[PDB]
Amino acid sequence: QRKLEALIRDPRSPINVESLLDGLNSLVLDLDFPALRKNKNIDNFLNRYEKIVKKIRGLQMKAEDYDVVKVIGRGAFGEVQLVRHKASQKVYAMKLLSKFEMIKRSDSAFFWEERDIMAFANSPWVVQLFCAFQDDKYLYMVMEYMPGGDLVNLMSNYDVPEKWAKFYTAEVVLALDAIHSMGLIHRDVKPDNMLLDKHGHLKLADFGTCMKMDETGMVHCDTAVGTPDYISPEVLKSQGGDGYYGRECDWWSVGVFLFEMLVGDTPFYADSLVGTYSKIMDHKNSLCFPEDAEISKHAKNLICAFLTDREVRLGRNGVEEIKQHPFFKNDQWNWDNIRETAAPVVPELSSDIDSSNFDDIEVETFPIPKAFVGNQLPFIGFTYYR
Amino acid sequence: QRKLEALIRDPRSPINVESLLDGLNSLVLDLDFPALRKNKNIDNFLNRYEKIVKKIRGLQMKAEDYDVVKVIGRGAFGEVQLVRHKASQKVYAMKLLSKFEMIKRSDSAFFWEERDIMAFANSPWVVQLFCAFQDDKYLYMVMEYMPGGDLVNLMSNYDVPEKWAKFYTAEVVLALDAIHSMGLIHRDVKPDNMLLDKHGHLKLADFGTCMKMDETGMVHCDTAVGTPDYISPEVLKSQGGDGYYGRECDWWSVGVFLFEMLVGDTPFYADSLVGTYSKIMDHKNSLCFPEDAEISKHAKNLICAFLTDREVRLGRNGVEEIKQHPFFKNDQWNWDNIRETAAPVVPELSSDIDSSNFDDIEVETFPIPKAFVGNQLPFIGFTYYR
Ligand SMILES: O=S(=O)(c1cccc2cnccc12)N1CCCNCC1
Ligand SMILES: O=S(=O)(c1cccc2cnccc12)N1CCCNCC1
Repeated sequence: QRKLEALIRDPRSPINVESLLDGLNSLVLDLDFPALRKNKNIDNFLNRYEKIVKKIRGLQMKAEDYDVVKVIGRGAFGEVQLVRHKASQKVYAMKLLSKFEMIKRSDSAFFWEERDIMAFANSPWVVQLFCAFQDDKYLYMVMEYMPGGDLVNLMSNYDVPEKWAKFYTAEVVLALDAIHSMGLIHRDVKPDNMLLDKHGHLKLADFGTCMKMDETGMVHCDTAVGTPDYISPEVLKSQGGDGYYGRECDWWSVGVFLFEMLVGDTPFYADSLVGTYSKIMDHKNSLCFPEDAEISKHAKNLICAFLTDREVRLGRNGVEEIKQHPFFKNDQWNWDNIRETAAPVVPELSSDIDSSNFDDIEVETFPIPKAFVGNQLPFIGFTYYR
Repeated sequence: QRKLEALIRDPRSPINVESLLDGLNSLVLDLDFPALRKNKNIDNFLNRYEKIVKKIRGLQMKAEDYDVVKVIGRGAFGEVQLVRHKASQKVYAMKLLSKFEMIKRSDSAFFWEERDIMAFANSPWVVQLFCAFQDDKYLYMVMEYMPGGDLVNLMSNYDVPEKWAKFYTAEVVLALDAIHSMGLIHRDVKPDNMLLDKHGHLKLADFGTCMKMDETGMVHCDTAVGTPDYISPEVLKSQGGDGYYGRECDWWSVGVFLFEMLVGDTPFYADSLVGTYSKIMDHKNSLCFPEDAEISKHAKNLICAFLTDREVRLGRNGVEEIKQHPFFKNDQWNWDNIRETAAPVVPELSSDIDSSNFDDIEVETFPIPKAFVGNQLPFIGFTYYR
């Protein structure tokens, strides 16, 4: 009875205050229906607690507490809106996940890892989660807004010189090392998940496919994840059964990224997705550099050292061998201070809602239930306030 | 988000810590079944929380934490056991209420009033609740043990002189005034619910039929409650529809009690229950004193002043007129200090488990559910620790 004063207040615990309230609020939501109320055990309880619960729901953060300035990202289960909290006047990126889409698709437990990393990472390399809440229809994540836009946008607006490519690649290696040292492998390293902040420095903004490492730093997984252009050969092959791999899969993606940034195209580009999988499986033959592409000796060397089978890939003896590669040799920054040195592309913003670095972008209730189905159960424990 | 640090810690609130845990524990219990787990919303949630919940259940007070010395009372839904807490070695009376009997009988919300009064009354006239807990099968209430036994037992072991009858009646009036001043009318005032403690002083030990008063001190009720011998005429008639009455119904029972204690029989005794109801409805004619019964002028006067229709009953202008009745005139105590004066019958106990003042006294699982039925829902919020 001693430890509970601890557990309840510990933000990491699954049974803290906010989670206990989520439960009691999800229970009332999932039981208050016409048919269900014919049962009396249910109708009684809904009597005692329904009033007090509706009052508590009044003190809960709400979507209405925010103005939707505009949509800046689109997800598989919702969008990411640029918003301004009405009372504070502060701006944030707010991601929405539809409870109905996740339930219908039977994919209602993929967000825990992301929620945890963005909330507790406490790292300059990870987009920060200020608070997470929910209503009967959606899940909400209020995060720090990254006005710099992603790297897919930076790569299409500038012809990137090696000086920049070193900078970004170095920050990507540091961001992933931070994630690995938290016990996770990313598995979806790509330009779309890399955002630039107000100063032009990098942060990872998506962790939907992260996974907790072993006691050896490895994971057992039989599902190929990540965008086709960036899936490493070991992750691709794990789709055929008994995949066992470590963080080296993120290092492969860095190679694809560096290639794409300096060559202008992804190394295993193909007109079909299956075409790309095939190139990847046959990387020994399929990788090749364009004749007119002008790339330094070291740059081409680093790309080839990442783009090989795991057993001989750069980083197989630790991140230290990646950091000492000659391609990173320079006079502006070192591995300890890169984030406090001038970024290559400093954003030029005209206001707290300037979303010029983001391309523009262009409603299904649950069927009232017969008997209890528990559709709010998977989201008990999502709520979070710093 | 400010008030919650309050609510959660306020023992009176329905959504405090212990209640939030009851919910999350009742939910897991009511969802963890073979058939129910075929649904995935349920199976997922039962995965995330089932482990942590079973650990928390380990830190919960348990029936095994107590030795059952013997059964001292029997209830409609369970028994009252004399027990010793194993670790502390302290003795208590522990009442058990079967969840299955309450559910089957559809009477799973009658205990709230009692739980509240015994837990928060903080009065020398009310048996005290130290803690309430529960397991999947029972509800438990750990109360202070009253070794003196009840007044049904005292009346059958002694021929009670008026000196004593004043003492007990005065303590009964004070105990009920305490209950009324809490905003409740008792409605089951009888010798069985009156217990004597270690010193021989009185306390009320049952509040199963209490009801919150109006803003006028009255209640609207259409159900006759209480044991037949003690039901007042207004409570009996309310069974026929539109009952509206106040605390005067408790004063009537005091009259029945005083009569029984001095005459040796209840005033409206009959061989059948229906016989007794009839006498009560016809109290103007049915009340009469035995020829050989020797009762003082004042004693007989008080009995008759209580045993009349409400409109002319003693106490209709407040408890003050009851306390100043001449029958209570005496040299041992006054209304302010009666509880700290020598009791008439001081218990002679040989140990902390002496239950000689209590007569001796001489298993049905719920059918595994098909779909959710929620049988643990009515008891969410029962848990309580001082
Ligand atoms: O650019 S996002 O809208 C975005 C995500 C998270 C935090 C953000 C903060 N600021 C702007 C955009 C943000 N985004 C989601 C959809 C595609 N995947 C990765 C990035
Ligand atoms: O005597 S009890 O067992 C009892 C109740 C509550 C607290 C007690 C404390 N000590 C002894 C007996 C007690 N009891 C229950 C059954 C019949 N109704 C009223 C009294």
